Amino acid sequence: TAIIRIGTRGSPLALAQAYETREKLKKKHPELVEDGAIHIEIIKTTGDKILSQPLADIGGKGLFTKEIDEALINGHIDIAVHSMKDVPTYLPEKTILPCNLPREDVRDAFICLTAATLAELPAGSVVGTASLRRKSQILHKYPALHVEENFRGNVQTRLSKLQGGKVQATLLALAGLKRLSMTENVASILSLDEMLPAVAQGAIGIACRTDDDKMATYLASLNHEETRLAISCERAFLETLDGSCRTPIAGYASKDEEGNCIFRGLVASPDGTKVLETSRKGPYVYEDMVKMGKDAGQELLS
Ligand SMILES: *Cc1[nH]c(/C=C2\NC(=O)C(CCC(=O)O)=C2CC(=O)O)c(CCC(=O)O)c1CC(=O)O
Repeated sequence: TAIIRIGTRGSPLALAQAYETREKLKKKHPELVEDGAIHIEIIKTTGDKILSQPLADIGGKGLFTKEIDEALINGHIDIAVHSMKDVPTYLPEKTILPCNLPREDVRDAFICLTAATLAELPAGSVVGTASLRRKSQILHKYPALHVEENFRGNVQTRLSKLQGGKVQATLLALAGLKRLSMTENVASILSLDEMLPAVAQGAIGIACRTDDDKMATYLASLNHEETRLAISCERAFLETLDGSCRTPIAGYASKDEEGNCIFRGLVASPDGTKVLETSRKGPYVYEDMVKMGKDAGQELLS
């Protein structure tokens, strides 16, 4: 019998995230060091199945989370580890998400065998990405490139497609390559001025049941409030815009050297021809940050 059953997707990256969580828990609570104390429960989700078409062409909520949320709500697992960018803006009834691990680098990596940067790609070169956020920002700056949207799969599947010449280049979160120790695949890193990240990129979230005080106490030892606050700001922005992984929206909150919250958000047309950016600054305090993301979102709306 385990003290903690951790639910996760079964890709190498999702297991990397679950093992980071295990390592951090063991350091604060040494009873979890024993093999037996922690059980990792690999759960298949619908997003693991529907891989043959672009993400913006797949309906429904919670493609990468629903089966894990159901395992948590019903007591099959005790905590659930997610990539925060894949968590719906509405949390499942009966669960809370009180913990984010320290955020990784939020920037996108450019992955290419022949060119160092987007600008070095020949006209007509094909960039694979199923993200409208990434497609819109690429085509805004590089209208002569072609984006292949039917570009899907786990990190290593996308790297395999690139090696097999299915596209000329792709983009991946630098966070995931770091967590997989596969950063030698990076050709260059895109700056925040070239590519604003998906809401909550680089953050791992951990959920538990609302009524589970034991788990909430373990998670309180892992939570990094500076990260959780930034993600709550970006998610307020996303929620206002009714955004998801299928919408061309980006947003990034962080704490500056004076201790304020600096937020930058954008919405773009999928063809890249129009982009609206907003930026806000304010205290690094939950209610102010959530209101800031909401206000920013309302101003991208009106
Ligand atoms: C929010 C968002 N999510 C995706 C795609 C994925 N989410 C995942 O959990 C995974 C699996 C990663 C793994 O190795 O475990 C994927 C990849 C998949 O095709 O299923 C995306 C699209 C990213 C893209 O195609 O560039 C987004 C949108 C975004 O803007 O990040």
